[PDB]
Amino acid sequence: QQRIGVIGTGAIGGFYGLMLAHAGHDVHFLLRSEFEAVNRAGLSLNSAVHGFRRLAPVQAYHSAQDMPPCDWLLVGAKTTGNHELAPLIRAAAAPGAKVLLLQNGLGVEERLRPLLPESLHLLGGLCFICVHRGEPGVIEHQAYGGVNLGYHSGPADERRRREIVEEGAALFRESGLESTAMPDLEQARWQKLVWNIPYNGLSVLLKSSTAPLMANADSRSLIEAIMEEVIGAAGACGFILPEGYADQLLAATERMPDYRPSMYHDFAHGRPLELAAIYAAPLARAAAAGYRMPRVEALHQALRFLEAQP
Amino acid sequence: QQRIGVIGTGAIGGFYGLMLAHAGHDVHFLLRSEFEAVNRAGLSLNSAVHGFRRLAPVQAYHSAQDMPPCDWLLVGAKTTGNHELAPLIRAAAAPGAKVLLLQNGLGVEERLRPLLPESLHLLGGLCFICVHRGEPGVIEHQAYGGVNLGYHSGPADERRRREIVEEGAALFRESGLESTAMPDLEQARWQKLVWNIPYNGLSVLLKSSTAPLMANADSRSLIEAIMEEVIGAAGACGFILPEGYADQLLAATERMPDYRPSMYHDFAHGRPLELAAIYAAPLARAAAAGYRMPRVEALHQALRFLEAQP
Ligand SMILES: NC(=O)C1=CN([C@@H]2O[C@H](COP(=O)(O)OP(=O)(O)OC[C@H]3O[C@@H](n4cnc5c(N)ncnc54)[C@H](OP(=O)(O)O)[C@@H]3O)[C@@H](O)[C@H]2O)C=CC1
Ligand SMILES: NC(=O)C1=CN([C@@H]2O[C@H](COP(=O)(O)OP(=O)(O)OC[C@H]3O[C@@H](n4cnc5c(N)ncnc54)[C@H](OP(=O)(O)O)[C@@H]3O)[C@@H](O)[C@H]2O)C=CC1
Repeated sequence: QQRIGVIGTGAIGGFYGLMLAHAGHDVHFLLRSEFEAVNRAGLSLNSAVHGFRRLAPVQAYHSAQDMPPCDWLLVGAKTTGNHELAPLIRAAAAPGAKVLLLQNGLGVEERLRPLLPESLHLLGGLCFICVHRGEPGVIEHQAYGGVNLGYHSGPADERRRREIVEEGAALFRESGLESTAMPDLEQARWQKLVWNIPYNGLSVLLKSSTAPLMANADSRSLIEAIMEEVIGAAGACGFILPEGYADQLLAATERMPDYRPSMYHDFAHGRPLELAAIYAAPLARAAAAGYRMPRVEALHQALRFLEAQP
Repeated sequence: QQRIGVIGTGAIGGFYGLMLAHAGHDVHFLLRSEFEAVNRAGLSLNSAVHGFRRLAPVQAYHSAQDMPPCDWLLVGAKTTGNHELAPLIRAAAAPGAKVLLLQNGLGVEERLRPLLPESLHLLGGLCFICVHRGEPGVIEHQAYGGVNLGYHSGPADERRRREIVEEGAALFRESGLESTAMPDLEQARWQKLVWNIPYNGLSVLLKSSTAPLMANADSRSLIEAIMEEVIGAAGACGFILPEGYADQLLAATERMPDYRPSMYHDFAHGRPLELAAIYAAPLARAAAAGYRMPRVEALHQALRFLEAQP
């Protein structure tokens, strides 16, 4: 039994902490705005995959300093707050703890590493899941749920790194989730950008969920074009992605239920968009490699304009 | 004294017909939805350039067949209706009349020519003007007003074509407007696309007038990038545009008052956008020349998506 801490208990943190808790793990949740309702009424899950689940009472905390030392810390905050998140991770971390970022974007682990003791293992958890927060304390899970883990940095040698990635994957596997050990976390993060770059921004820019974006031929063509820019940028930075990856990803999105990306909810609620990790970072990597992404560049500009307007 | 007919009496047709009428010309206005208010109360102009002007009574018509034969026909409809407009132009045209399209876009004259008798002179009038309709019968003119004329097709040889272009320019010059005879109408239309392609679409896509688009650094950079695509496409199709044209156009737009492009009003009022002439036509010309315009292509796709959404 690992002791798990969830740092940022939103849609992602709530889902994975609840799943792990349901599987017999000792899970401790750090909450912010919704601490009162969850501490009181608990956490509940509507899921088309796993059915209804409820955790009550919850081991809930409003301050990381109150949390006991945890062996695995699942970071479910958005990447926008990661700098301010580091002191909270450090406080809840047992010695040699594993820090696992359940976060989208590129360069996420690298930008956090200077704020974590080198004695902590820092891993990335790429989650392929359609989930959002409903009413407070209620998690709305529409599809998928798998987590692909990769190792960024920490005191482990290569052999130990693979063992630790497998330990994390086993945690999620024991809970009834799909989990995969990745050999190359950066490659995996580039792969995931092919979906998140078009769908997250375009859902805000065109105020639309996934199904209308796929059903209209102009947005569908635009999504495919953006995917090829991300695929081309990844290759230019030394990360070749599979043949016909765009067609595959587009097909999976057709099969997907009508879904509002996380960025859609952020703009709806006036929360800052994860532009830095999802757009700014791969655009910077692309320019360093001499590869231009005109549609992605323009999307990022449009989203920045939208965030500045009254 | 030329007899002038205005076919489509909106912001552009109202302005130029009124200006010409104020200068002593015999002007006859074809109106549609606003015929009742203008036939009754007349046409009035608030202008920061020319001050207030009013034409009352107006020679107003709801049917082109009622109009007398006109020597010059000023077409102020949007380009979306040009196919349906041709029988109206033919009816109001005196023998050998001059048809002058006060319309944005590319290939406008070419697409109309098959529907006009070869005995009519078909010219393009590129209007550089900030104008929109206010209340019915009221024209809101914020800045500029100049018209650059070019000859597309008709029974005139080169010498005669230049003479006729100069005759048109003189009409507007006599009315107190800036007017220029252009040697190459297609070149002039490509030039004008450099402004209309970014500003018309982006004002709809980002729901913004010109001043916020210029004041935000991300949209300003995006506008400049789009301009270079249009400039590059024009060159690829054999129409070299001047050095530093983008910087000049951007500077003029800074000097410009806060302006909502015509396309902004169209989307606000549920009217179809002039996508075919402003985006589809130059994109097709570019692809024929082997030159891709990724930002313009994506903007057109986004605007088409927006027009299809409920
Ligand atoms: N298929 C995919 O690609 C998916 C990936 N994601 C990604 O996962 C990450 C999180 O997404 P998501 O769960 O949907 O976002 P949410 O807003 O739903 O949850 C984020 C949680 O982190 C909390 N948080 C931030 N800072 C703190 C802090 N100091 N202390 C306590 N709590 C904090 C927030 O609290 P508070 O509510 O008070 O603000 C919030 O509850 C993102 O990077 C997202 O892109 C998300 C969904 C699907
Ligand atoms: N600086 C620039 O680039 C500028 C250029 N333009 C361009 O000029 C052209 C017209 O623009 P604008 O005046 O602003 O648009 P408006 O909508 O204001 O006016 C168009 C007029 O044409 C009328 N119309 C269309 N079909 C008919 C018909 N069968 N019979 C009678 N009337 C008809 C419309 O009548 P109804 O009202 O009933 O629909 C309308 O009054 C466009 O191509 C536009 O892009 C416009 C402004 C600035």
